[PDB]
Amino acid sequence: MKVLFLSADGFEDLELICPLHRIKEEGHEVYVASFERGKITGKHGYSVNVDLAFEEVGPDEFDALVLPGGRAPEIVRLNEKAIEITRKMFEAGKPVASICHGPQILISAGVLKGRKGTSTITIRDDVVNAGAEWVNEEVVVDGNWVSSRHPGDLYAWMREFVKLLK
Amino acid sequence: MKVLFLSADGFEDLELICPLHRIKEEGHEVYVASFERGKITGKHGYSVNVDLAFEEVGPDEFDALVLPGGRAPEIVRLNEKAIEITRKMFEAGKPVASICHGPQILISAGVLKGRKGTSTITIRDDVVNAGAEWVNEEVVVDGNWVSSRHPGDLYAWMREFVKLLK
Repeated sequence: MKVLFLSADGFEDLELICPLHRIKEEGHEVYVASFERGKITGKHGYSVNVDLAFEEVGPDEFDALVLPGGRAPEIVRLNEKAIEITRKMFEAGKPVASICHGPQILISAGVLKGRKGTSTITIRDDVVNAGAEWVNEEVVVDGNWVSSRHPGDLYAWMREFVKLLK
Repeated sequence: MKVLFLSADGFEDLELICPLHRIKEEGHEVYVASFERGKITGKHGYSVNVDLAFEEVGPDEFDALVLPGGRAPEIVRLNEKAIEITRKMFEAGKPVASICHGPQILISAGVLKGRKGTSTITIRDDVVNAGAEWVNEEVVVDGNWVSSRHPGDLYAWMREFVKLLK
């Protein structure tokens, strides 16, 4: 499968890099999109190459979407193209994984009404206001949406997400 | 299986943390041992709990061994108990995974004569002097010893290693 990550500077380093490797291990292709090509740098100083700018991405091209946390979602969520990619993939029933602040992008895409999931507890109220049910669990699987809270949950997040990939 | 990590302050964060989650994902128990119980902190500022002090560890109680890199192996290799644990597990043919500077622990255990593997290139000459054949590959499998070089190799390192925990 072709697996798309949306991110920017200030990502939570582990939430992007450990899944990047986990999904490569399976033999899938992984792409990182952001505002421009180049590299981006996490909260903790790791850097990651960016394959694509948002504007080059066609939603039909990719099979699955990963939304890592950190401070990156706060600025990604303002980008109209990033939102659209997310809306289109989410509503088409493609596997979407989120962790930590990642659901801020889902909130802005307007796709959470009637859905169930989790996030970092510091944005629980925002998730609920977007129309979702929020629960405090290490991983939640609501159809195509696999959600976790924080870096301690990584093993469970990836366990359930990798099942959806074919 | 019970899988044992030996580390200390100044570990390369990804090299300890991404495998810890990968291996939990599979349903194995994972234990981190260091000089004392508490927390250790990596080069990039992530913290991990230490479950056991070296002195609590019985070699025979664990099924497999992971040796992450960073600056931790330079101090771990001085601990007689860590070296004893390493030697016994490695000589019993239990799966041992090293990356980066990890093999400094193997050097000091005295187990590398006639073996074959890789490391960070900056300690190639020390691995060779310890009696091993050094090669430059993303992952090398020499019997029970699975070795890689740096964080770019992680996906390949874990792919081959998790095979041995079957």
